[PDB]
Amino acid sequence: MGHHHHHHSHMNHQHEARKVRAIYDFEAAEDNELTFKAGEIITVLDDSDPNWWKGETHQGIGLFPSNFVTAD
Repeated sequence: MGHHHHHHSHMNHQHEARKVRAIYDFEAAEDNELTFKAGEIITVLDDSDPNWWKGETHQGIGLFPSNFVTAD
């Protein structure tokens, strides 16, 4: 037995999507990476670790581990 399972428990918390502003520019090198320039407002939907953040831009949705950004 054993194939694939993905089931989250009902984690009733204040799931707040937070925003971060870019100070430096970088286009997505990988498909998992995020494409955006300097000054942009990236909505980070899930930051589990300060090493890998998942955010949203109108250029694409992905990760920006370089952390060349600020929080506002």
